[PDB]
Amino acid sequence: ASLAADTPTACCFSYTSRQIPQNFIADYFETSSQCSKPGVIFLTKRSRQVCADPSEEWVQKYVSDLELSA
Amino acid sequence: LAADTPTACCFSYTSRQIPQNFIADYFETSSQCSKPGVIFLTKRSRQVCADPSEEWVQKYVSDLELSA
Amino acid sequence: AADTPTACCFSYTSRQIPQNFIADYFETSSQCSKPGVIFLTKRSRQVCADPSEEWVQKYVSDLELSA
Amino acid sequence: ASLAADTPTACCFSYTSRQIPQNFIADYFETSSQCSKPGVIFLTKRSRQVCADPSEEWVQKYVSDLELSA
Amino acid sequence: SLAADTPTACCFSYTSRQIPQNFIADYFETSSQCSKPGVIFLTKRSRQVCADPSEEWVQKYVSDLELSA
Repeated sequence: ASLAADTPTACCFSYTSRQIPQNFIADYFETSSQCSKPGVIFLTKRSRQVCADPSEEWVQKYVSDLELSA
Repeated sequence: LAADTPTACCFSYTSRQIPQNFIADYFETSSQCSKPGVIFLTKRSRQVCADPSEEWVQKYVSDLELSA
Repeated sequence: AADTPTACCFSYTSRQIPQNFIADYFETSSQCSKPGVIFLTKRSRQVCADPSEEWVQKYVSDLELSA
Repeated sequence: ASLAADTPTACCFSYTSRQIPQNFIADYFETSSQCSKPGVIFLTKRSRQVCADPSEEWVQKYVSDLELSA
Repeated sequence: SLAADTPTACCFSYTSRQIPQNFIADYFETSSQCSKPGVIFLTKRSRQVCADPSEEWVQKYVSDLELSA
């Protein structure tokens, strides 16, 4: 019936300023296209969720590395 | 052998072309769905809905099928 | 295959499969409530298709006459 | 000595509901008299086996056409 | 999920002395919206201390917490 679902969605409004040490990263998630701003959510090994700017190269590198090492 | 099982449906497509080297597999969505759809499965097991009428989508599906 | 379950189709694909994806075909049992042809893709997908459609009949013929 | 052999025999319990395209047929076989139902097994060019009812007209014709074209 | 439009912890000065590592229970990176960068260390008695992210012992502590989780 409706166009969108009634479950809350994770969106990024502010990103981390500095590059996270890559050996801390456990996984990644892409934020919904519904969000006003584009965003990658990094999941650390200590299970923290950190918002990252997908326009930054280290963010793109990390995502690529996670995909190509799965 | 699953039965009375939920069906994957796409209600929106990605507007961006996914990096092809991320793709691990693909699935056509059921004709019972309102919209046509191809679900790409990344190697990190992410799932992205894509428009089957798009050329790059058709190309990715072709490459996956013909390289099996 | 003694008392094994039989594959039946309850919904067909709405889009014609590109023929160069087709690896094999399988007819469904006449015991099924609906007619059906199961196409096997080269990536080993099993897809239900409507036997009343010409392209389905054509694909099966081509698989047959090339065997 | 036994009355029957201890090798399994092909029996038709359910037939096909629709007539096979004749140009798919490669061969035919009559099912054993030991079977509960009479049956003709059509060997398809892609090595498929299809149970057909020998009472139906198209089945009888196919068999005849096969034998008379050998 | 969790509450929103909530205040954010920010550091405006760092501890001049290294914290004994066996006191450390957890660490927290301060928001990029804060005027200064910072790592908040949480002791086992829930004391909160701001530390300079550029200092070596701070980075070691953060690493040991992440890599052992």
